[PDB]
Amino acid sequence: LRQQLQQAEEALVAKQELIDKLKEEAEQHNIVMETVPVLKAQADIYKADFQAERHAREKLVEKKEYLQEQLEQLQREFNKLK
Amino acid sequence: EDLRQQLQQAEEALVAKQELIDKLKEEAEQHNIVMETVPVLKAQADIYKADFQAERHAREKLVEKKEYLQEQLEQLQREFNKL
Repeated sequence: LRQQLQQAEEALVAKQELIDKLKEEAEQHNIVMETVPVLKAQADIYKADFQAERHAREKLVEKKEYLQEQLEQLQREFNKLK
Repeated sequence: EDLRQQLQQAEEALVAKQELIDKLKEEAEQHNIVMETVPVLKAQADIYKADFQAERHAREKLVEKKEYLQEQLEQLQREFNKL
């Protein structure tokens, strides 16, 4: 009897099946990975804009502190006449 | 005699089969490592978009204060211009 070699064959079919599962998953991995370029692009521009927004807003704060002391100074220059 | 000797060809396959399995099981591990790049980028896209909107909205609010402050800087100076 060669029930030894129906072992060499049982495992062998088991391995080929793993290979086929593995490949299916490598395929799925490959599709989902095509999505990365778009995600990378989206993340990049949205980070550049966020930084430009916050930049231009920082610059508003400084231009508004300035205008608060243009009023402050004009009210005190004005009040001394009245 | 040879009716048994066909594992000597089966094991020459049982082996070249972990050849693929490993060049795969280890490819799969770099497949999942680089796959981590996606929830993060996804997170950054829509979180940085949210932050951009919030910053845009605060920019908005500041432009209002900025212009409601020059509407006061004008009409007060028009009265100071009566000298």
